[PDB]
Amino acid sequence: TPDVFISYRRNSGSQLASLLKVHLQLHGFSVFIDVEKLEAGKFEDKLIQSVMGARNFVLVLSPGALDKCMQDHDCKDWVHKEIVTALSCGKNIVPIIDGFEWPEPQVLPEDMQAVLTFNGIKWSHEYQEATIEKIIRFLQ
Ligand SMILES: Nc1ncnc2c1ncn2[C@@H]1O[C@H](COP(=O)(O)OP(=O)(O)OC[C@H]2O[C@@H]([n+]3ccc4c(I)cccc4c3)[C@H](O)[C@@H]2O)[C@@H](O)[C@H]1O
Repeated sequence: TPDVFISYRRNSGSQLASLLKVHLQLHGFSVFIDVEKLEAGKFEDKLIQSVMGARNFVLVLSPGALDKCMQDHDCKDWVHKEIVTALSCGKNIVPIIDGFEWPEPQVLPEDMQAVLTFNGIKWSHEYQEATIEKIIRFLQ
């Protein structure tokens, strides 16, 4: 079962999410990203189970990636759902910052405000190898 779950906003972070997957697999990690490992069945159950199964939760914070979480108090947004699962389960959450603006916590639903308290890694286009090396040091 995967060591690492990658959560991302499809319309803005898909390329970086894919790049992270490639690098982490090259360094020996088993990685869940939906387009490679989400298979048949009711995707709500399968996605939550896949977050639960992975020790590490890598969150791709592209610009505006949490915008659709705002006021989503019924937890219908999928990045919101994945984050709440990771927080509840006490996962090793590793945010990756790629143009993300740090919001005031009160714009987010209470059940995910804690995601902002985890130390995030800045994605450097100029120093990608060093960024990847730092991500690997953060993983368990
Ligand atoms: N039965 C169906 N089969 C195939 N495609 C269906 C569908 N029903 C609806 N769509 C299509 O999917 C789109 C909504 O997905 P997107 O808007 O792009 O997602 P987001 O960027 O918000 O979230 C991305 C984050 O949530 C996770 N994720 C993974 C899989 C998901 C699936 I599968 C459906 C919906 C959300 C998902 C979210 C993923 O692991 C990542 O971390 C709609 O427009 C439909 O065209």
